[PDB]
Amino acid sequence: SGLKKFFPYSTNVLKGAAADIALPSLAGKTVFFYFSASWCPPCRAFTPQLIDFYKAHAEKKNFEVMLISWDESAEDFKDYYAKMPWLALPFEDRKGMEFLTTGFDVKSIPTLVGVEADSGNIITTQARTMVVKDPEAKDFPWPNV
Repeated sequence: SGLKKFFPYSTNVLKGAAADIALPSLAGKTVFFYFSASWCPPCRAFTPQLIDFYKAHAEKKNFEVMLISWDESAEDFKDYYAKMPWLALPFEDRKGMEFLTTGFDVKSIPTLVGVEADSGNIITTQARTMVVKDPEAKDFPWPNV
């Protein structure tokens, strides 16, 4: 399978400032979709915790993080994504955001969902607590069950 079926309306995703990447580039990794917005307090407090985790272990643990934004505007998205070091579904792809939001039944943010890029399978919807609870990534990527 793969990551393709998560993105019905996007081909490339952002990798910072203004570039865009292909899904095959995530081959062999775990990919976290990170549902977040700058208007949400706990999101503003968790983002820095997840950046800390990503710096400590993204390379060793072989994973990538993709921002799936619930921000209210193109400008909010930019300012918030600006601070993050990983990927993002492009803000224009609002319907894409809705497809994963309903797909994983995310009802509140922040939420971080772990998926295997090569099979496309889901690891867990509860990585938000795990980044905090297992900062040393001893049980990463925390198969849900």
